[PDB]
Amino acid sequence: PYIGSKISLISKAEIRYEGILYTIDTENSTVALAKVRSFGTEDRPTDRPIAPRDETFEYIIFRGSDIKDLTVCEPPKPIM
Repeated sequence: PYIGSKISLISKAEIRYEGILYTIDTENSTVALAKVRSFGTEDRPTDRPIAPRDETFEYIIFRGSDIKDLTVCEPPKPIM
């Protein structure tokens, strides 16, 4: 559970990924992802409810201009 803003980003190859957004460089439109992974139940339907203990290995920064689609689920700041 928790961590960051859950979004789905589609890269230039029209490939979708779900993760938690960490930072976005508005100048180059570059998206900084960290711990991109699905969120909710492991290989088990939570036989033991999982707490936020997760580490970042799959993280990646995208060129931004190479994004096909940015769909967000939760807006951190409604007022910018």
